[PDB]
Order: sequence, then C-alpha cells, then structure tokens
Amino acid sequence: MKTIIINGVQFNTDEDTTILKFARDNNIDISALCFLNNCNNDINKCEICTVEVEGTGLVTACDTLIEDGMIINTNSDAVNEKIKSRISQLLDIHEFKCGPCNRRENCEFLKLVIKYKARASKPFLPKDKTEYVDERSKSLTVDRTKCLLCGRCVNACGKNTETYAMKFLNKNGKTIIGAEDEKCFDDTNCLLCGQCIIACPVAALSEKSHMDRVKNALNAPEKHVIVAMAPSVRASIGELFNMGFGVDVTGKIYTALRQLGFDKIFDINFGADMTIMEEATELVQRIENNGPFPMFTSCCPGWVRQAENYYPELLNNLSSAKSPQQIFGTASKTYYPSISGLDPKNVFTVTVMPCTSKKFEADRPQMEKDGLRDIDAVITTRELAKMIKDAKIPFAKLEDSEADPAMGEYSGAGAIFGATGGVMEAALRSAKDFAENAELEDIEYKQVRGLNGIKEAEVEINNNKYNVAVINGASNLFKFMKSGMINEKQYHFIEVMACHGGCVNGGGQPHVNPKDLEKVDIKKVRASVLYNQDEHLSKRKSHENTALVKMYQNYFGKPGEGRAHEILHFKYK
Ligand code: 402
Ligand code: SF4
Ligand code: SF4
Ligand code: SF4
Ligand code: SF4
Ligand code: FES
Repeated sequence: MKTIIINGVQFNTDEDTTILKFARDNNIDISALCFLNNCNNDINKCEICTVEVEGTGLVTACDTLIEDGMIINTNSDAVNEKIKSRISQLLDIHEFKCGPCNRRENCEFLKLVIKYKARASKPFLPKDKTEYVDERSKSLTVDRTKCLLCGRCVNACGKNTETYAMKFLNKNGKTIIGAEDEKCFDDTNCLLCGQCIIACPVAALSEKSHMDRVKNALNAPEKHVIVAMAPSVRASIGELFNMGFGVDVTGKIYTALRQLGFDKIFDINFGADMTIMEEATELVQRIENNGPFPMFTSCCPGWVRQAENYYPELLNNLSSAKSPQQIFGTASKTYYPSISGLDPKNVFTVTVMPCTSKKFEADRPQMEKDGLRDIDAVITTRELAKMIKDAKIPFAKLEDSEADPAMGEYSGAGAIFGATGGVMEAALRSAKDFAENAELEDIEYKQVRGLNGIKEAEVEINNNKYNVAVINGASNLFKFMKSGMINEKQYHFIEVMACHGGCVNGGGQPHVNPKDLEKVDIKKVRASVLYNQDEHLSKRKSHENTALVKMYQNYFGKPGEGRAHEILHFKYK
C-alpha cells in the first residue's frame, strides 16, 4: 500500500502507475501535450506535464511513477512558470493566428496558451509560408508554421502502420518532420492513411483540400453535383457539432447536404452493396476454380498502397471489384445518366469520406472511363463539417430527411463496412447465399467483429470449410505476414483495413482530445452506430438492396460478368 499526498490531500492506493494517470483517475488537473499513445517525445519532452515532487524537484508527470511517501504539488508557482515558459517557447516558433485556422475550434495548443496565459518572447510572423508548407501530396499537407515538434505524428505512424513513413528530418541544420528524404509523401512507402493527422494536436498536419473542386462545381450552372457519404460519416460528424459520441446523425446529414445545394443525395453504402455483389460473386468463382487463394479485399486505399509498396506479389490476389467509392463513381457516370437524362460529362460526383487515402484513390489516372472520372472530388468528414458551419447551417437542430433512393438505398451489410470485419461479414452473407443457391436466415458473423488486431475464423460454404482472416490495422498486416501466420493455414478470403478499428478511425475523422480518448472507446462507440443500423434495417444482405437489384436488372446485368466485368472492376499490376 502506497500513501501519497497531492496538493495537501492524502490518497491510499496499490497501483503501479504514473503521476499523470493517477491524477486523471482521481479528478486532479495535470496538463499534457506530447504524451500520446503511451509515449512522450523522448528526444525533447515538452514538459507541459511538469509537477513538483518535494525532495526531488520538477518532474514530468507523464512518465514518473508514483512512490510511497510522495508529496506532489501540481499547481505551485515554480511549476506554473515552468509550464508557461515551455508554452512561451512554443509560441516563438508558432504562427499564432487562429482566425482562419482549420483547428480553431478544437486545438490542444490554443487551450494550453489560454490556460497558462502564455506569451511569446517574440511573435512568430513569417512572411513567406512557401518554405513551410508542403501541399504536393494528393492526400496530406504540412504547415510547419504550426508544428510544435511534439513527435506525436512520428510515434503514431510507427504504432499504427510500422512503416515509419513519418520521420524526423534535418532541413538546413534544424529539425522538421516529413516524409523520407523530404520527398512528397505519395512518392514514399507512406500509406496516406492520415493517422499522423489524427495524432497532431494543432493544424500542422491536414488533409489535402478538395473544397475548391466542390465550391467550383456547385457554382457551375451546367454541373449536376451529386454527393454521397461513407458509412463512418453518419457515426462521427456529430462530434464536431457538440453532440457527443455515438450519435446517429444520418438524417441530419441528408438535410444539410440539400441545404448546401447538392443536386442529388446518394450514399456510398449503396456502392458498398455493389462491391459485395461483385466481390462475393468473385469469391464463389474462385471456390469453383480452386483458386487463386487467398483473395484479399481491395476497398481500402491504405492497404492497396501497403500491398503496392511492400507486397507487390499479392496484387494479383486482390479482389477485382472496385472499392465502394470508385464503383459508385463509375455507376454515377453510366447508370445514373441512363435513368435521369443527364449528360454524363455534366455529372460531378463528390464523396464524403472518413479517409485521406481516398483522395489518392479517386485521383488515380486509370480511375476513369471515356474521359470521365469515377470520382471528381473527395472531402473528409472534417471538410464537410467546416462546409456546414461556414454556411451557418444549424446542424444539431436539423430535421431528418432521406436520401434519393436510386443510388441511395443500402442494406445492413453495406451499413457495417465502416467497422473492422464489416466487409468480411457483408461478403459472407452474400457469398453463402450465392454458393448454396439458398436464402439463409442466419447472417450474423460476430466472430469477425471487434478490435482484436487479427481475427480468424473457419466458415462453412456449400458443405466445405474455408479459412478467413480480418486484419485490423496496417501494423497487423505486417505482423500477419512476417510472423508466418499467412502460411500457417490455407486462407481463402482476407479483409485488410489500414486503420485500426476500420474506417470509423480513419485519417479524415474528427480529432479527439487525448483526455476524451481515455474515457471513451472511439473505435467501438463509432462502430456501434453502424451495427445498430444493420440490426434495424429491413434488408441485411447486399443482394437484397431493392434499388441495387433494379440497377443490375435494368442496366448492368449479372455481377462479375458482361458489363459489370468491363466497367466495375480494377486490377493492380
Ligand atoms: N470506398 C469505400 Fe468504404 C465503404 O462503403 C468507405 O467509405 Fe470506408 C468507410 N466508412 C472509407 O473511407 S473504405 C474500406 N472498406 C470499409 S468502408
Ligand atoms: S494551430 Fe491552434 S494555436 Fe495555432 S493558429 Fe491554429 S488554432 Fe491557433
Ligand atoms: S499517412 Fe499513415 S503511413 Fe503516411 S506518415 Fe501518416 S501515419 Fe504514416
Ligand atoms: S506535425 Fe503535429 S504531431 Fe507532428 S510534430 Fe508537428 S505538431 Fe506534433
Ligand atoms: S481503413 Fe478506411 S479510412 Fe483507413 S485508410 Fe483504409 S479506407 Fe481509408
Ligand atoms: S513530457 Fe509529459 S506531456 Fe510532454
């Protein structure tokens, strides 16, 4: 038993924990900055978590263990001046202009500046930001006028992907962060997954903006601008409107998009059901053809880049079905004109994604046909939130509306795509019906759900056993391959998501304050919205989507052949 005194209050505990963790468990106020994902910035600790231990002096609470007999003061004059001096030194390298800043509303640094009334010794006012900004990437951007050199992005890249694509660099004899050799991120092994963005406490790292494309398209009188949102968006964007976590705001989004002036309100979950139609058909074909095995999902751009950069020998095993975004986009320029009369060249297709890598995918040169892009613009959940706020739309008080059904209806199988294992479960629901020529009532595959890094299961399809795996995070793909687990069984179907937890934890998602991250399981609570929708939807199999079956019946024909094969597929070499 340890007896500790903190600000003159005695505590008795048996835990082996840091001062910071004990304080947070006991409603004691200690600030922190560089401590994230259980690590601080080892090569320059920010020391914002400074506390006083009588008899020892100032220590960093984030990595100092509590000991019996400790007497801790967290708010003494010496502690305060220490922290305020460190924030002051950060202001000296920080362009403090929150007005036009894209983190103005939820910035960790602004909060600390206000809390400690910190003041620069010399305001940082660069006149040429071109040497500080890197906008070369199709997915990520760097603004080093905001960078605190807290190392959170470098540590989060290593933890989440194990690529170490985000590095410390020496530019002109001083320290920056960036890609290898300061190249454009796209030209390195970087996955463009944006987990570095999610870890950034300020506006230093951001998504590559597509707001110019959307604004210009909405302003062009001849353009018919369609919009369709990813599964994860309806489970997360409410966080940026003070609505809390785990709120289903699907109907509010549809209304907001209409008020923004979009001409048609569809949904990427419709494209998810399309992807299942092609991919589940493909899986049954590989079963009939005895291979090739395994088939990998191909809907995650971060995983595709991981395969391209690290495992190119696996590219031919990726499912040929386009991702829900790109398969939706292809149909928006072909099927949708056939039921509307629109000139296909005048259709402008915008998606809202919880993902930065989707911008790279939509901009791939071959993701077009007859000169028409599958997808013309991709905006993140964060981008849509700012678009709604800039238009002064009272999102939290909007009435519910519905999507336009022709490419907007979706089944419960498409609805769960945004969670790790969702693509697997959705695919199996259709694959089993396809292969057994039956309509099975049992459709729930809970063995592939949850936040385990690697999830494996044996499934029975048409009186034979098959091995499936769900890889939850790019770092677990490396583990799955390097450990030899890939060879320990004959796998037949493998889902890979680059982001831990699936797209609900994507790099385009709302930032979450580090304290909130310790109090709520963001990955689980966001995903629970999607599984809740699947539970209450009248159609829970992709091939039972009534608007989808009308589209295949009246336009595309049979999945995996004929017209669907020419147009809805994509292979990587
Ligand atoms: N394309 C596509 Fe996907 C779908 O449907 C999204 O939109 Fe995902 C989400 N949410 C994202 O980003 S991508 C990977 N597969 C799972 S979900
Ligand atoms: S990063 Fe934060 S402190 Fe800096 S300008 Fe933006 S909102 Fe203000
Ligand atoms: S986008 Fe992903 S892979 Fe690239 S540096 Fe950021 S965290 Fe690492
Ligand atoms: S880019 Fe963001 S997370 Fe990375 S060191 Fe700079 S402030 Fe920290
Ligand atoms: S898991 Fe989802 S959000 Fe993350 S990189 Fe893949 S598609 Fe994008
Ligand atoms: S040294 Fe503790 S939060 Fe940075």
